[PDB]
Amino acid sequence: DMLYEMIAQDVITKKYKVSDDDVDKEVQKAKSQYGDQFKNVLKNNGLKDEADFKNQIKFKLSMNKAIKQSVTEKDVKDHYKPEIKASHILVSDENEAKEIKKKLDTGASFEELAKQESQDLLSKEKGGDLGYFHSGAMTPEFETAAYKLKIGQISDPVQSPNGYHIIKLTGKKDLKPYDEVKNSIRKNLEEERTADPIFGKKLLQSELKKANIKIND
Amino acid sequence: DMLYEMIAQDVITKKYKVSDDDVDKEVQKAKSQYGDQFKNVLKNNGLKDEADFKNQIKFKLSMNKAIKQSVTEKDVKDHYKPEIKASHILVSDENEAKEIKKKLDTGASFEELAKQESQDLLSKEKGGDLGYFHSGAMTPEFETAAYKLKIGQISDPVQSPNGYHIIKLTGKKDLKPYDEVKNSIRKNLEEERTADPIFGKKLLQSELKKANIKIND
Repeated sequence: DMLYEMIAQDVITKKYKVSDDDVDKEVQKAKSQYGDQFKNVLKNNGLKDEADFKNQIKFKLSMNKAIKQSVTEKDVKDHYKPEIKASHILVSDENEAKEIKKKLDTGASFEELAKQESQDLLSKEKGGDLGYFHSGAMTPEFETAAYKLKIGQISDPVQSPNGYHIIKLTGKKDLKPYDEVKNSIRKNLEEERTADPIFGKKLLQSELKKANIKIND
Repeated sequence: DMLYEMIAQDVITKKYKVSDDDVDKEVQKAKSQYGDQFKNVLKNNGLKDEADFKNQIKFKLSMNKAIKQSVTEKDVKDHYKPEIKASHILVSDENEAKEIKKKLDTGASFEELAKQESQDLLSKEKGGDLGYFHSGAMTPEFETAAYKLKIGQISDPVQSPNGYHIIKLTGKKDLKPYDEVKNSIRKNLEEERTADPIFGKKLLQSELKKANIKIND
């Protein structure tokens, strides 16, 4: 509860050091941002006092540094892939995915079957079109299958945490040399991991485990 | 290592609160005690700087408060017993303890057998005499057996972490009413638990366990 926080924050703040100057600068950016409302927003955010806020900022900055250091050169190389465009149909039942594949193999419209049967509300009204996306945008299971396809090829059912996908590859962009794009791949992985609560929390559990400490969620 | 310390100290210092005024007073008592040598003794003690020392004093005072609160009214009542005097012979082999008992039952001298066979160097040259002691002075196994004896009675072999004891009760003091001596029993348990590293460390492991945290020694 309040103890887990202290400990979890102590492990991160001790390993990923940030200067009090950097912490105080982030604190001042919040004071000028709200002014005389600082106490209210601080109260409304459920913070004891300014000391609690500072400790929460120290944690955020240390966590940000930890997420930035979590990106290895191997991680950057593992995301060096061409941007691809694909369509998909998502269903929860594996037999339903096999029956969808059977219909597409006969010539049935991929777009119309996606509009009727896909469970993916973000793409079903576009006939299953996901548009162009980079490596790391979709689930690893989906990505692994999509990059194995040839343009126009339809996958067999692909299991992912979201259900079963029938995937059609529809586009592949030219890829610039690694040295030309590696800085941008690293920036993208840094941002995606920082904006992902699931990653930042799995990183905390692993960090406590590396320190030989077992706690409850 | 250095992380276990931080965490172990954070759990105790958070639960058993001590004022910064009390901590600073203990720090100043050390400064006037050594004067210009403070840095050297601090360096010789293996302390980073004065901040490290203060955190170690904060821990000591919080631990002292935790040990003082570990003494319950039940603990005081469990130590309300007359001071007793006993002699003993300590041997490591249970058959040797049975053979010693057989000899004493025939009339053999307890004092001479203790001088020859006892492994307890603190009492063997006194013929096994431990003098008068209060509840909590000896191991619970030894104490439990000693208080069951009648004056002059010899025990069968009593197993303790030290080996096997043959115990003879030789004295028992009058006991004042509980209300008259309970303050002194509490003071004695506070002091014995504070001067005992084994207790202070078993108290830390239990405190981490109450907080649902598993760490390695």
